[PDB]
Amino acid sequence: LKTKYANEIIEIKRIMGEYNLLPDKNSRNGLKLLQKQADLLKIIMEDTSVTENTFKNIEIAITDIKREYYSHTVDIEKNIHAIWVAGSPPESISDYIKTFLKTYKEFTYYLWVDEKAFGAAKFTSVLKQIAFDLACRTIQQNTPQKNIDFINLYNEIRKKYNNNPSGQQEYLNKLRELYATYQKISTPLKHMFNSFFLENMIKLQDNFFNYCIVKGVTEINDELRINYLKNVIKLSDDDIGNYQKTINDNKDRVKKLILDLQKQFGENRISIKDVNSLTSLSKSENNHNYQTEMLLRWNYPAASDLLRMYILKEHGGIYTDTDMMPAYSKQVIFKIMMQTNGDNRFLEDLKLRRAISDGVLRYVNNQNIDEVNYNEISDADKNIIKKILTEISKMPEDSIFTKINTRIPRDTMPILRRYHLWPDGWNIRGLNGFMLSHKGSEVIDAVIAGQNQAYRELRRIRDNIHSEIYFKQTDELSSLPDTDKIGGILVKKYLSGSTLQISGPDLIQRKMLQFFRSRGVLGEEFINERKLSDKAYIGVYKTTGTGKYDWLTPESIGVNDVTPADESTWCIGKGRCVDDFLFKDVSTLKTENLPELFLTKIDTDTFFSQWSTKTKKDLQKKIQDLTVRYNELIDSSTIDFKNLYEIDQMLHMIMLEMNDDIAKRSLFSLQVQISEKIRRMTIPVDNIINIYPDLHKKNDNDLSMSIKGFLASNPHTKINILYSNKTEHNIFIKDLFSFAVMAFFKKHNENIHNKIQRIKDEFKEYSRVAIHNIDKVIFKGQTLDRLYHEGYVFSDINTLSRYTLHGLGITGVHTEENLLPAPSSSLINILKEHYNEDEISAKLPLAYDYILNKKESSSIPVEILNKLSELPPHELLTPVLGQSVNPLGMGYSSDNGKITEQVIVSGADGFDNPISGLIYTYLEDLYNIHVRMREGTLNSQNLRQLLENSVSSCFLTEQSINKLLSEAEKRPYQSLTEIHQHLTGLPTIADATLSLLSVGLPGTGKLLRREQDYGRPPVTAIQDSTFVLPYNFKGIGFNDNIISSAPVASSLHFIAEHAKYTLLSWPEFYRHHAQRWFEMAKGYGSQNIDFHPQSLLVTQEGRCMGLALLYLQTEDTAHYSILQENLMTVSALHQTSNRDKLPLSKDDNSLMTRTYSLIEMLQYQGNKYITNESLLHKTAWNQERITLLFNEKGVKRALISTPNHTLVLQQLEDIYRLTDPNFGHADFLSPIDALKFIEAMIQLTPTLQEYYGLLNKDINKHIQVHYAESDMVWNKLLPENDAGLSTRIQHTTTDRLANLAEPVAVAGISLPVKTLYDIGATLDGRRITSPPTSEQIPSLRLNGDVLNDYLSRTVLTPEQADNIRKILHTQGIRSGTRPIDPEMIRGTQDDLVSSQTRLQRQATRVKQQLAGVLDTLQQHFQNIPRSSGRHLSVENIELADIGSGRFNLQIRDGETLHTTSVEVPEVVSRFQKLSTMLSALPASGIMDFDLGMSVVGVVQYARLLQQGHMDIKQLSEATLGSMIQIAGNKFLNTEGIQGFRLESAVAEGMRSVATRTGGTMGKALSASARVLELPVLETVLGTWNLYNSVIQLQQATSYSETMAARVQIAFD
Ligand SMILES: [Mn+2]
Repeated sequence: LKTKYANEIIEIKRIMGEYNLLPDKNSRNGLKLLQKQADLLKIIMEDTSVTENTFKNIEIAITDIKREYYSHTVDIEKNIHAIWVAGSPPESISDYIKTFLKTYKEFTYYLWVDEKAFGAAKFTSVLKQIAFDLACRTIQQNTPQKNIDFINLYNEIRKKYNNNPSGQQEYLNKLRELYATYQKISTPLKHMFNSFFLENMIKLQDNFFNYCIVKGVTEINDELRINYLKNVIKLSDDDIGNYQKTINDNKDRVKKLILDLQKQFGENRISIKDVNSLTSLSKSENNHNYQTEMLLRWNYPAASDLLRMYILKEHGGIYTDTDMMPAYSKQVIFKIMMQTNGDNRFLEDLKLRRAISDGVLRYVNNQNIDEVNYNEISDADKNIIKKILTEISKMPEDSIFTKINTRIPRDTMPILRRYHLWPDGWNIRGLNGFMLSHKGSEVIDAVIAGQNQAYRELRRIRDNIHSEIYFKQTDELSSLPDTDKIGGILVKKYLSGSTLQISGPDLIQRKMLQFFRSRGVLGEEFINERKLSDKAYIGVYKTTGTGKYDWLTPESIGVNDVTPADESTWCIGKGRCVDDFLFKDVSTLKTENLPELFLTKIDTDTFFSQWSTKTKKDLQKKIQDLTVRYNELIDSSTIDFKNLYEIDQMLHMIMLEMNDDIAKRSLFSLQVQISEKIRRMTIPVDNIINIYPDLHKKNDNDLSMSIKGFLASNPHTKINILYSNKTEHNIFIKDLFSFAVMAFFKKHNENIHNKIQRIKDEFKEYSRVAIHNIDKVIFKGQTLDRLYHEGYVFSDINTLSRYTLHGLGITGVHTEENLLPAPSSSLINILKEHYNEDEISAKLPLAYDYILNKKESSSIPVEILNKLSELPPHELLTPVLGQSVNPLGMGYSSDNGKITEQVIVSGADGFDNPISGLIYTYLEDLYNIHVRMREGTLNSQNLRQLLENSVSSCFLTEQSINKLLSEAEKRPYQSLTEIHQHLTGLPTIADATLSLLSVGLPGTGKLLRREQDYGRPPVTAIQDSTFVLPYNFKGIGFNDNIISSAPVASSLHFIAEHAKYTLLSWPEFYRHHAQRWFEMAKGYGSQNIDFHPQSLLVTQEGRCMGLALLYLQTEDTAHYSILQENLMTVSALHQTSNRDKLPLSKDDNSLMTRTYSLIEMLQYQGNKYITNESLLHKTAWNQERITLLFNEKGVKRALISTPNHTLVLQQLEDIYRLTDPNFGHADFLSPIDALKFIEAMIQLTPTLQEYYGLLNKDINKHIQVHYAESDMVWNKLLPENDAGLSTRIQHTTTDRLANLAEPVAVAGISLPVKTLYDIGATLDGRRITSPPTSEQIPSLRLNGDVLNDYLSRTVLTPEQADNIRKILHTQGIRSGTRPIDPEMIRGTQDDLVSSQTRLQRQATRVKQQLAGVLDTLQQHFQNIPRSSGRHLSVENIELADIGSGRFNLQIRDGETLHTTSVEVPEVVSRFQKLSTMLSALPASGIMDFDLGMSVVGVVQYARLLQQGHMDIKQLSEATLGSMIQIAGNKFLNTEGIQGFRLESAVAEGMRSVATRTGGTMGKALSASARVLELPVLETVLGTWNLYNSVIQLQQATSYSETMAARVQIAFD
C-alpha cells in the first residue's frame, strides 16, 4: 500500500507538524487535528494488505493519541449556579444553599433571578384557560350529533365558580373531580382534545409574539404581558392587582433570602445574577424558546430546562438544583456501614435514605435532630436511625461531606447518575439536575441546537397545515416529541394539576451521544454498546462482583440526589393553587384582535369602533375602498399577485400615514391575516427531478443509486441529468493555465465522454431519464451564455445554472447532491420490529441497496429481506409526486432552521411564480456589477446607475456600497455570490429572495421576515421532506424527522394494457349510457339531475380519484356549480388541445396545465388516504349502516370506491348530491334513495358494471365507503389552493374576446376579433389574444388546422364564406399547417341550416364510433400470431350473423391461420336500421333524417377508400371499408343483382324518401343523393390525395385520428 497511500503519508507528516506548531495544544483546534490524524490512521489500517507489525504500530500510535487527547483537561470555573423558581418558599431553600456553601469553600453561589418573569405563571394560566375553552368550543361545534358531558360539566363549574372567585381551592378540587370524569371519554375525542389544546396554545403564543412585533419592543417584561392581556381579554383592576402582588412578593422573597445568606456568608460569597443579562436570551437562532417554554411546561416546581444550558455555556462551572445535597464523605459512609451490622438496606431504600438525609441536613445546620419526619417507617428502623443521627452528630462538620473532581475533559459535560431501588429492581438514569462544564464548551452548543430542534418538531403540529391528526402510535420512547402524548400530559396537568420530556435528561443524553459519535475514534470510551458510557457521568457506583453496588469509593464522586425536599417528594403536600393561577372569564374574548384563531373580514360597521375621531375621518374612506378587494382576496381559493401587491402596498402606505395605536393594531391584524393566507395556499410540484452532477468525483455509484431510487419510487417520474460541456472545457483550460503558471487533453476528454456515455447506457432503456447538455437550451443572449463565454469557473456556477433553468420553464426539483427518495412508513414499520429508533438510520443504506439493486448483506436479518421483497419498490419509497411548495413559487432545503441551496423545489408549470422574475432581474444585476468590476471601472455613481429601475436597489445602503467598492479595489474578479454577499450581507440568494419580495410586498414581507425570529418557519422553506442525503439519511425539511414521521405509502392503481376507450372514442361511453342514467335517477326519486361528463381522464389510472376529491372540496351549491362549469371548460380545452391537435393561447394552456397538475396531485393524495385506516374509516357496502352514518354519526361527505372508479356522496344544504365524474350528478332527499340509486346504477347496466370493475362480482363486498370521523378532517387534508377552480369562473380567450365590440379590418373587410381568432389568426407563430394593430395586420397568418376545424363546425352564410375566402387569399396559410383549398369554403342559406348542423353532428358521432370499431379490428388482428414481416393479407370476409354483426375473416397469412370470428355490430346495425326504415317507409309516417345522413356519409367514405385502392393499421382500415361494402350489399340488395353499386342504391333510396315527404328535409335528402350519384368532385379528390400523400406523413399521431380526418373529409 506504500504507493497508493504514499500521498496521504505526506499528509500525516503535515498534520504532525500542525501538532508541533501549537502555542496552546489544550485547545479545540489541537483536538480537531488529533481526530483528523486519528481518522487518517484509520484509513491506513483499513487497507487489507497490512502486516502484523504495521497493526501493532498503528495500535500503539492510537493508544498514544488517545492518551494525548485524554490528558487535555480543563479546570472548570469556580462558580455554582442555581435557578430561583419564582414560586419557591425560602424556608425550604436556604438551608440547602448553606450546605453547598459550607463544603464548597472556594465557590461563589449565583442565584439566577428572572425579575421580568415573576408574574409569568399567571399569564400562562390565562393563556391556557383561553386555549382550552376554544378547544372545547370547537369540539362541541364539530360534533353536533350529541352533547358532551365533559364540556357541559366544565362550563357548569367555570360559570358557577365565577360567583365566588375567592374559592380557588373549591374550584381546583372540583376540577380534579372533573378530570376524573373526563378520563372516561372516547379515545378519538381524547386525541382531538390533545391536538386542539396544543395547537391553540401555540397559536396564542404566536399571537403574543406578533403583538411584540407590532409594538416594536426588544425585550419582554411583565408590563408588556399585562398590556397584551388587556388587549386580548377584558382585565379588571383586581387581576392587575393580583399580578402586581405576586411580582412584589417574589421580589421581597428573593431579596430577603439573598440578604440573609449574604449576612451570614459575606457580600461576594453569594450573589444574585439577573437572567436577562445573557446574550443567548435575545439571540435570534434561539427563537425565543425560553418564552415558549414558560407556556408548554408540565414540571411546575422544577426549574427551566433551557436556562441552565445558557448559563453553563456563558459562564461555566457547576449547575445544581435547589434540593441536591453534596455527597456523603468516605468516613461517614464507612461509619454508617459499620454501625448498622452490615445491613445495606439503609444505603439503598429511598424511604430510609430520606430520613437519614433529613437528619444530616438538620445536624449540619445545627437544627433539632429529633424533628425528622419519620412517617411510613417502622419503630425499629426509626430507633436505629435515631442512634445513627446521634452518632454522626459528633463528627466534625467538615468531615461529613465530600466534593467532586473539578478537572473535566475539554468540551465534555458530566451528568449526575441516579440509582434508585424501585419495588421492581434497580432504576439507573442520568439527571440534568447537576452538571459540570466550563465557559465556551462546545458540547453545550450541540445540546442547545438539539433543544431548538426539539421545539421546532413540537411546533410542527401547527406549522404543517396538511398534517394528519389521527395516528394511534403506541408509546415507544420516540426521539420525536410525540405530539399526542405531550398534549395529553398538558390536558391532564391543566385539569388535575399534577415521564416524557421535550428537553429533559433524555434529549441531553441523546445529543451528547450523537456528539461523541461525531467526535470520531477518540471518543470510543465515552460510548459503550452504541450508548452513553459510564465515563460521561459522575456518581457511578461500581458493583462489587455481585448483585448490589459497593458504596465505598465510587468511580466518580456524585451528589446526594435523594432528599426530603425532592421535587417528587414534597409535592405530596404543597397544593400550589394560588401562586400560579388567574381565573378569567373567556366568553368576553375579543376575537377581532386574534387573526391566528379567527379569520374575519372587514365589517365596515364595527371595524372603526375603537379608532379615534381624527384617524377615522382621515383613513375611513381609504379603508372602505380596501374593504371589497381585501374581502375578495381573503375569500378566494387562489392567490393573484397583482391585487395582493396593490392591497398590501396601499395598506402599508396607510399605516405609515398614521400616528395612532389602535388603528395601527387593526391594520397590523389585516397584514397578519394576509401573511397567514400566503402561508396556507400551497401549490403542487411537478413530478420532475433535475440532478446537476459534479462530473469530477471518482465514483458515480451515488448518482446511479439516486436515479434508480427515483425511477422506482413512481413509474411516471421524469429525471433530467443536466451537465454542461462548456463548463468542463473551461475548467480544463483553467487547470491547464494554473499548471502553466507554476498531453492530458485526450485523457480528460476520454474521461468525461466515458462518464457521460456510461450514465447514458446504464439508463438507455428508460425513456424517463434524459441526459441533457445545459448549453443547448439556454438562449445566446442569456446571462449564462455570457458567463460560459468569459470563462466563469467559480464553484457557484452550477447554482446559477439551476436558477436559470427554472426561468427557462424546466420545473420540478433542482438539486446538486445525489438525493434519495425518503423511506415510506411501511419500510420503517418493517425495520422497527428488529431495530431501535437509533439504528434504523444506520441500517437504511443496506435496505436501500436491497430494494433498488438486488444485493443482500449479512448485516441485516434474512426475515427483513423476505418481508421487503413482498412489497413493490414504489410502496417503500416516497416519490417526488404529491409534494407542495409555497405560493411564492420556490422552496429551499433547511439545516437547523437556516435555509440553504442544496435543493430548490420550484412550483408547478402554469402557476404564478414571482420569485422567478425577481431572481432573473437579480442575476442580471449581479452580472452587470461583475462585468463592470472585471475591468476595474466601477465607482459609486456607476454602481447607483446600474441598479436603478430594479428591485435590487433596495440593497443600496452606504455600508454596502462601501464594502463593494473596497472589495472591488482589493480583487476585481469576484464570483456572483461574492458580489451578492458584499451587496446584501446575506449568505445565499435564497435569503435575498424574501428581501427582494418585500419591495413589491412591503409590510407583509417585512412581517414574514420578522416572524423568522419568533419561531415561525421561513415562508420559502419546505417542511415535509421526501428526500434524504445519501451519506447521512437526514431529511432536508424544516421540522421533520424521516424515521418517526415517515409519510404513508400510496397505493398505485394499475390497469390492463389494452384501453377500452381512447380520447377519440371516449364520448361513446357517455352517449350510450346517459339516457339510462337519467331514467334510473328519475325513477329512484331524484328531482335535480345534471349532466357534466368529464373528458380529462379517459383511462382508469387513479380510479378517477382526483376529480372526485375536487367535487368533495365544495360545501355549497354555488361553489359546486362554479366548479362544474370550470371543469367542463377545462375538459373542452383538453379535447381541443389533444383530440384535435390544435394550438391554444397562452392563458388557456396555463389553465389546462394548472388543472392537470392539481388533478394528478389530488389523485395521488386520495389514493394514499383511502388505503390508510388511521385517517379515513373504511366500511363495506351496507345500506343500513351507511344510512346510520349519514343520520346519526354526523357524516356529511363520503367516497364510494369501486375497484376501478370513485363516486362522491355529499350533503349540500338539505339534499344529498351523488356525483359521478363521467355522468354529472343527481339530487336526492334522503340518503337511502341515493344508496339504492348507486347500487342500481353500478349493478344493472352490463357495460357500466364491467367498466367500473364489478363484472361477475358481488357488490356487497367489492364496494367500499370511506368517510371521516369529523368533517374538519377534510378541511385538513384537501389543499386550499384550487388555482381558482372552485371560487371564480375561469374565462377562456374566446369568452374574453367576445366581450369586445370593436371590429377589426383585415383584407378590406371588417370582422369581429372573436371570429378572427376562431379562424386561427396567428402572429409570428402564436394565436392572437388581443385586437391586432394596423402595423401587425400584414403579418397575420391563418392556421390551417384551426380554420379546417372551424369550417367543419360552423354553417357559414355565403357572405361570411366570401369574407373568409378573401382573408385566406390575402393572408395565406401559415407554413407547416394544413393547406386549405378555397373551393372547400362555401355557405348555405337559412332554410338549409338545421340539415347542415345535423349532418355535422352525425359526422362527429360516426367518427367516434368508427374509431372504436377500428381499434377493435386492430386488437383482433394483433392477437393473431404473425411471422416476420407484415403480410396478413385478409383473404375473404363474409357476413355470417345478422343480429350481432358476425364477420368471418379468412386470413391468408401463408400458414393457413384463419380466424373467422369478429363482432362489429356498429357497422351492421346502421344498415339494418336504414333497410327496415326504407322497406316500411310507405307504411310509416316517420323519417329518420339523421340516420339517412349518417348512412350516406359512411357509404361515401367507403367509396373514397375503395376508389383510392402493409402493416396492421392500414390493412384493418381496408378491412373496415370491405365490411361496410359487404353489409350494404347484404341489406340494400334485396335481390341478387350482379350489377349492384351501393352508392346508386343508397342514392335511389334517399331519392324515394325525399319524394315521399316534401319540404326542406326532402330537398336536403335529394341533394345528398345527387352528390352520391355523381363522380367524386375534383377538389374533393385533390384534398384527399393531398392528405394521404403529405399530411399523414407530416403528423406523428396514431392511425385512428388520421382515419377520423378522412371520414371528416368524406362528410364535408
Ligand atoms: Mn427535583
